[PDB]
Amino acid sequence: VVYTDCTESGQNLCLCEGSNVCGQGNKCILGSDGEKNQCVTGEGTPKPQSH
Repeated sequence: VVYTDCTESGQNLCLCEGSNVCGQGNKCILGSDGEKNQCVTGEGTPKPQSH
């Protein structure tokens, strides 16, 4: 499937490290401070179809 980037931090199932999806049980922190998209383990909300 083709996925899209994350719009908020603490979301999963979205592109984060490039075309690599932030897999389930991991969530993407959108940088808040010139930082880049960072997918880390934990848990997060699934990105809804359009915000």
